[PDB]
Amino acid sequence: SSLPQSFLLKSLEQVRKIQGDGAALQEKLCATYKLCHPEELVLLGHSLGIPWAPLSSCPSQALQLAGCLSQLHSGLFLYQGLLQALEGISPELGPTLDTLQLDVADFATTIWQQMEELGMAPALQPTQGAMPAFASAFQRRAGGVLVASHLQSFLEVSYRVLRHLG
Repeated sequence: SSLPQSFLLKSLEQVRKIQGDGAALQEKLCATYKLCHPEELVLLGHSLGIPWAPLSSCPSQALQLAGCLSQLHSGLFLYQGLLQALEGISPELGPTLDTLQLDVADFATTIWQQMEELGMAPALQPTQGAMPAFASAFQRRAGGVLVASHLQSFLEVSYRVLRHLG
């Protein structure tokens, strides 16, 4: 209710596309490798050490709409980095990961353009970051399960946030 329809309608459709891409990934990981349960990969997740992206309530404000979207953008950035570090997982899964990355990037672009319009502090000079390490094919594959399930949760919440700011 606070953002232009061009942004609202596009941004929701972009989320749904990424959710569908992500579901495809999840389904292929389960069917190919029998990795079907993120909750069975707790000890692996502990070893990987990944800081999953937070979201948190924001008012439909003049002076913090941009800050609400900035959290979404910062989470998308974290997820894009995780998707990148997977390096396609396997030749079977590569094209599905490529599609998911492209769709994530398209969404992030839309978010960033809206943050500019709303009035955001400029980004600081960038720096290289660190990545998760997958010590094996199995860790890449199980890491893919974890990344995807947390990305799904971040998307479900993002969709709600966008409807709430709409």
